[PDB]
Amino acid sequence: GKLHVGKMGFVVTMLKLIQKKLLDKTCDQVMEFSWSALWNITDETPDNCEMFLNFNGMKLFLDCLKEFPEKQELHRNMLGLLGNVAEVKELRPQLMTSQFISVFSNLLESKADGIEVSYNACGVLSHIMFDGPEAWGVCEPQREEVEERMWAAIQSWDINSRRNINYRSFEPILRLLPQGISPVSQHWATWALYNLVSVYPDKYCPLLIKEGGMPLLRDIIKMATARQETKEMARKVIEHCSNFKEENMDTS
Amino acid sequence: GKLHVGKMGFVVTMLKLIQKKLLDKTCDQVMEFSWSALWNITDETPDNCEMFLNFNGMKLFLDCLKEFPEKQELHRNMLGLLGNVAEVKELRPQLMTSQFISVFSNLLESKADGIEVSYNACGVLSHIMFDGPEAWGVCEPQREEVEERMWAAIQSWDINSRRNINYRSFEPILRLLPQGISPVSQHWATWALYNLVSVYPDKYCPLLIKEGGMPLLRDIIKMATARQETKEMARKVIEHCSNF
Repeated sequence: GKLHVGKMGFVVTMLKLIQKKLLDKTCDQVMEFSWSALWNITDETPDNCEMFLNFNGMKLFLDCLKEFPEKQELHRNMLGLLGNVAEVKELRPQLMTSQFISVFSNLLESKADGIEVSYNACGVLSHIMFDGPEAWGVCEPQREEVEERMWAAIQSWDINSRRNINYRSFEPILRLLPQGISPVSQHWATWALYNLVSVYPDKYCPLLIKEGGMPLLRDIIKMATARQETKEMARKVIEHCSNFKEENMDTS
Repeated sequence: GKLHVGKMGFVVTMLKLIQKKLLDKTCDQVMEFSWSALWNITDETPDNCEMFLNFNGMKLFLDCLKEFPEKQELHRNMLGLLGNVAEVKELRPQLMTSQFISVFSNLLESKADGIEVSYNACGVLSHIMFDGPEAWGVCEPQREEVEERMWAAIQSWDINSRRNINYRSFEPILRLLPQGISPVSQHWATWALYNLVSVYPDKYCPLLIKEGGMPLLRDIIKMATARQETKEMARKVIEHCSNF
């Protein structure tokens, strides 16, 4: 038995809690916790991304962003959630509106939670840019303007930054490496790998190696469309992982 | 990507919210909604029932009961959740302690939310009684004393009570009909069906008919261990149904 008809779903339940805290104009631990739960259960889980978008999660995100402009952990959690949505190629058309693109581009300059909001926003836009110039449609602002802002953001992040993010797999990022359609997307992805193997080598060097990252990084150095700063980062990641493989190998 | 390494589950995330509200000493809309969510997602989902028990659900239940003695909707939601746990035979041993049995038995006299708390407690005990007397172990109160309070609670409910509960299927209640181990469990189940077809026939008459309840109620009319008032109610259920 239960109180009412129907079966409640995890995503929609968290969104109902969000709705209530927004009405109360209170971004407390319940608010931030619910968005973190959404971020967590959309990790590698496209069906939960659909449920978020289909129960009007985008309006809840925009309204929360407007009402709580200085709640830094909230912004991180929301943009991490949207990073998971943006990984799903068939859901990206719903992100291609002037309203949404303008917000993601603005957040590239955010200083909230260190670099996490600018990074997560830059990831959302990296998957979008991956789709190519003709995917922009009638979106404003100019694709070039957003692309220039993405470069600026990435180069501004301390490569040794401590992080509030976890990856179980690098495959969504690795898919951004073997292409010349969007070098800025390739650059964000290489930076993301370089930061994580630099600061957390024991956590992420094995992941990157196991998932085939080494030949993908070598292919970056070979392609004529990759920028020199990207090639240089790629060489450093390769160097770090090869040392790590030697240091961690059981040669007995 | 995500903040932490682990994977968050629905049941455990609701219990975390409940634990925070207990610390805050606040039983507000979110506290009650979280328990309603648990009640909802444990409906015929024994995996979610086990997850509730494995992550300290029974302690959080007791803590909430003691901290918020007049929150009637909270008590209803908590006991409905426990009613779903009690439907899972493998899990019922965890409810067989003097601490829990005494709570369920005391709650038979609760007047919280009309009859819902007393009804949900009686349902918990009905599935427990169904397992028979050797499953009681040596818990106190005595099995027979709890039985008498169950009979008295069912008798005290108005048959035309409007209800704050919903059933998608009657199968766990129907399983209490064809047995002689616990006539009081059979009596609770028949009352449950009688109230619902009396008050909400358009919803529950077709459900009861579809799931084969009519032969089961005819079986009760002719069953040697069924008490006389159980057979009477069964006849009336068949009446409301064959008229529908």
